[PDB]
Amino acid sequence: KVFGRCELAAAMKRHGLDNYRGYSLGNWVCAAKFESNFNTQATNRNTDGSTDYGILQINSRWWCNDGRTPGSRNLCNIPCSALLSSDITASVNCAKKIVSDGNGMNAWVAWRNRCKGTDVQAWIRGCRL
Repeated sequence: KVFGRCELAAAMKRHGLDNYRGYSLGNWVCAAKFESNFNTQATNRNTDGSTDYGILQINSRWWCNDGRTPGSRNLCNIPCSALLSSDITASVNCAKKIVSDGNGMNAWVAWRNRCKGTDVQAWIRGCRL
C-alpha cells in the first residue's frame, strides 16, 4: 500500500511513534518518505546479501528473518514479509526496537542524510493531527 503523507502521519501517531525516544512525528514521516517513498511493499537488496523491507526499510541482517541472510539475528521476531503488509503495526513495533538500540534514528541512512537537522515539522504540516 502506498501511503499519502498525512495518512501515514496519522497511522504512525496512533501506533505511538510521535516523540518516541524523543523523535517527533515529522522525523518518522520524513524517514519513511526517503526510505521507501511511503510504499509498504518496498524492498532493496544490499551488497552483503541482506535485504531491507517495508516502509522503514528494516534490514534482514539484524531485525527480521527472510530465510536467505546467513547469520541473520532476527531481533524483532518476525518474518521480513510481515514488514510489507498494508497494516504498519509490525514495522512500527520493530522500528521502536531499532531506535532504542543506541544509535537512535541514525540506524536509518536516509534519515541521517536527508532528514536529520532539517525542518522535519514540514512533513506533518497541514495534517489533521
